[PDB]
Amino acid sequence: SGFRKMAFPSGKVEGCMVQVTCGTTTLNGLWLDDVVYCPRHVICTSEDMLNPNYEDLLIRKSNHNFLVQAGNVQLRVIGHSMQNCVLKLKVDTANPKTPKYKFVRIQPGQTFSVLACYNGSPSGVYQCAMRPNFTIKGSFLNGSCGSVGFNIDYDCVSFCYMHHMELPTGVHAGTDLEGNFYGPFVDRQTAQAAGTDTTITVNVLAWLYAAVINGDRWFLNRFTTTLNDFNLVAMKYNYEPLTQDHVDILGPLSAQTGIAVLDMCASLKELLQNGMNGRTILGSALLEDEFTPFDVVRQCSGVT
Amino acid sequence: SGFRKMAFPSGKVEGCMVQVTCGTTTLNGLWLDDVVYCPRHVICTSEDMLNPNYEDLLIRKSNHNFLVQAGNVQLRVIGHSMQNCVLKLKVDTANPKTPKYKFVRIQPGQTFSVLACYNGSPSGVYQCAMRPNFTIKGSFLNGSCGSVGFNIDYDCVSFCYMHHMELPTGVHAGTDLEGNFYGPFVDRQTAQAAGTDTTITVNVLAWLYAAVINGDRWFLNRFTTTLNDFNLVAMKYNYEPLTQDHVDILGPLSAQTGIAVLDMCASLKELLQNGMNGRTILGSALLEDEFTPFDVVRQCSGVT
Ligand SMILES: O=C(c1cc(=O)[nH]c2ccccc12)N1CCN(c2cccc(Cl)c2)C(=O)C1
Ligand SMILES: O=C(c1cc(=O)[nH]c2ccccc12)N1CCN(c2cccc(Cl)c2)C(=O)C1
Repeated sequence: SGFRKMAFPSGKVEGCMVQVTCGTTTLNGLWLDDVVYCPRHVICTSEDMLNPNYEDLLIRKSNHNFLVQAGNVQLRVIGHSMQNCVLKLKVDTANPKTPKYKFVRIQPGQTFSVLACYNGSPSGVYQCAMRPNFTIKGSFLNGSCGSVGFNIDYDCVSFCYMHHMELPTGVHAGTDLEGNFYGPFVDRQTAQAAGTDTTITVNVLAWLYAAVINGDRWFLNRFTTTLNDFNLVAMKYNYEPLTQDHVDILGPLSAQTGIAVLDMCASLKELLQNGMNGRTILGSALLEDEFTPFDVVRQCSGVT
Repeated sequence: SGFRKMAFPSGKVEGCMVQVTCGTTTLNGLWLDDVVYCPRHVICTSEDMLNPNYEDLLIRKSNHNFLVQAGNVQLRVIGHSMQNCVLKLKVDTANPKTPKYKFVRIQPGQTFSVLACYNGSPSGVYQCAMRPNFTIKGSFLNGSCGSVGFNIDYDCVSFCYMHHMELPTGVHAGTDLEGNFYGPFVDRQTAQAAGTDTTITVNVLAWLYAAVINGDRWFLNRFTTTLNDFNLVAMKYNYEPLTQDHVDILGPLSAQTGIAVLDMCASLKELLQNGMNGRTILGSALLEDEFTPFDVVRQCSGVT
C-alpha cells in the first residue's frame, strides 16, 4: 500500500548524460551509440536568442567548436548536423553504456520521468506529465537544457522529451528526440503563450481508482452518471472530455475495484461540484492528474 | 523555476540490488563489497511471523539455504550472521558496482530517496521523509522488503533505510543498515501502533521559502510573530516545535528571499488558522513537509 509520484530508476539514462559546450554556452547532451543529441540553442549567444537564424549561426560552427565531455573524458566530434531543434554531434566513440532505446513522441496526458542534469551530471529524478497545453510543470534551473524525459519498458528506454526552454510563466517547453517541439513553442527568447492547462480526466479517475485500492474511499457515493452528463460537468471545470477509449483504458482498474467507470465519474462530478470539504485523498487536498491508468496499475501490481 | 518532489538519481543503488531467497521467502538485498544486507525476516515462513524467535530460526539455516542472485548470476554465500534485524550474508565476490558509501541513521524530519525493488530488480524511485513518529509514507507492495532509502553527496551514497514492514494502517516501518528499527517497531506480525504523526515545521517553512522563490507569494502577510507565539499555534495544529536551530538552518533561505524566519512563521500561523481558502501553493492545496531546508536550497541552486 501507499501511493507516491514514482519515477523510473534513472541508471540507464545517467549512463548517457554528457556535457556539451559551444562557445560560452554549456548544456546537457544525450549520448547514445556514436551520436550526442542536444538543443540547437547551444550555438546561440545570449544576444542571438531574441531572433536566432540557426542555419546561419550553425554555418559559423565546425566540429571542433563542440566540446563534448563524458565524465572527465573528452569525446572527439567527427560530424555535426541539425534535425529540427536538436543538434546531433557524431562522436568517434560509441557510448559503452548505451541501453536498449527508442525515440517516441508522446501524447498529452502521458507521463514520464525526467533526469534533471547540470553540466552533464545528473542531479535528480522526478515524474511529470505532458500537459494538454504541451508544456511540462518541471523543475529546471540554468544549465538544465538537454535534460531528458523517458519511460522504461523492462530494459528498453523510450526517450520522449528533451528540455529546451522555460516560458515567462515558469512552465517548461521542449522537444521529442527528433527535435520537434511539443506544442507551438519555438526556441526563441520571445513572449510565448502556453494556452489553457486543462485537467487530464482519465488520469484523475485512475488516481481515484488507486485511492480506492489504497483504502481512501470517503468520496465514493451512491450515484452514477453518463459520459455526456459527466462531460457537461468536466467542460465547466476545464477537465478534458472523457471518451469511450478512456473508459476502456480504465477497465482493469474498474475490474479490480468492482466500481464501474461511470460510477467513479459520478464521484468525481460531486468532488468537482462540492470540493473536498477540507478532506484529503491519498494525502492530497486536490485532484491529482499526473498518474495514467498504466501508472496506477504498475504501482499497484509491482512491475519492475 | 518549478518545484517537484525530486529523488536522487538511483543508478548507484540499482547496481547494488540483489534478490535474496530463503526457503519460500524472496526479498531484496543490498550488495556492497562482499556482503549482502537484507531483512532477517527472510528466514521466516508466514506462520513464523506471529512470534518469531530469530535466533532459533537462524540456527536451522546454513549458508547454502540463502540463495543470492545478482541479475541472472548466483552469488556464493560463504558466511551468514545476524545484526539486530538484518542478516549479513558474506558472499565470495565483491560487488564490482559498489559505489562510495556510508551507513547513517537519520533523524525524524530528514528526507531520502527510496529505490522500490521486487525480486532484486528496481521498479521505481521516490522521495520521502522519516516522519516524527518514525514511520515512512512509502509505496511498497509484496516482495518490496529489503528496498533501501539513501541520500547522495556528490559520489558517496549514504544508506539510511531498509524496508521491513507495512503496519496495519498502511504506513511503513524499517531499519537503518545496522538493523535497528526507526521507532518502537519490531519485526513481528503483531498489532503495532504508529503514534501521532506530527508536521515537520522547519520543512513546511523551507517549502514556503521555495514557494516565494518560485513566485507563489499570495500567502505572505504584513505580520511577524515570536518563536513562543508561533509554537503555541504549532502545538494546536500538531506541528513540531520550532527551535533556534531550525531558525538558523533556515538562514540561507531567509537571506535569499529577504524574508525573516519569524515573518514566514506568521504567514504559516495565518495559513494554519485560516486555511488556504481554496488556493494552492506550489500546485498543492495543503502545506508540504517533506522538503528539508537542504532540499529546498539544493533544488533552487542546482547541486549535481
Ligand atoms: O538554462 C536556462 C534555464 C532553463 C530553465 O528551464 N530554467 C531556468 C531558470 C533560471 C535560469 C535559466 C533557466 N535557460 C537558457 C536557455 N533558455 C532559452 C531561451 C530562449 C530559447 C531557448 Cl530554446 C532556450 C532558457 O529558457 C533559459
Ligand atoms: O512483502 C510484504 C509487504 C510489504 C509492504 O510494505 N507492503 C505490502 C503490501 C501488500 C502485501 C505485502 C506487502 N510483506 C511481507 C513481510 N511483512 C512482515 C510481516 C511481519 C514482520 C515483518 Cl518484519 C515483515 C510485511 O509486513 C508484508
